[PDB]
Amino acid sequence: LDEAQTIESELDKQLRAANKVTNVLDTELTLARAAERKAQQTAQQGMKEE
Amino acid sequence: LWREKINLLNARLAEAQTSEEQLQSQLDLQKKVVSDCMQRYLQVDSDASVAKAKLDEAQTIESELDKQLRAANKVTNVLDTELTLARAAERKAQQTAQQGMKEEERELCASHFPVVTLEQLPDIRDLERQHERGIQHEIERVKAELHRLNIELT
Repeated sequence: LDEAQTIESELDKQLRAANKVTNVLDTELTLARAAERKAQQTAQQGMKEE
Repeated sequence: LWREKINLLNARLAEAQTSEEQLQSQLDLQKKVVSDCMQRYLQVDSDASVAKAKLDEAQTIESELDKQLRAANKVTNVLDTELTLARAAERKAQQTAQQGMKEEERELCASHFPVVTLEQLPDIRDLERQHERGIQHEIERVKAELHRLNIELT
């Protein structure tokens, strides 16, 4: 039980550390989606192929 | 201006770190109640049943505290990135500003150089380029005028 609890704490630490990657990627994806929506709305103002 | 930014970001990051540390301490205390139940079990709705119920309760409660700690870590990482960027900008500006000035130099620079503020600090490079152009254009205009005066003199 003690060994299992120690391993549980170690895995919880590892998961806590990994949460940073998910947060950074989520923030980057949100910013990228906002910028892409801005670019799309600016691009769709009407234009001929020529 | 970047040192002022770093001053603000230090306090904000300290507050975020305090929040994260308090949440982590509460989570670890919740985990520690598991060991306290063992200590009571060794020391003595029996005691064992109460220890079992409390361990299950702690494990159930653990999820929300863990999610709150994840949010606190999100905030702390955002503020740490902000502080890192501010520190990088301040380091970039530091070596250039340390050159030192005479009064006749700084007061000369006070001739319609802009007084950039913290809100305008991100755009300071644009202002520096704009005034570079402003001085360069006038210098070359005066150079052309000097050439014209040379022609007049001859």
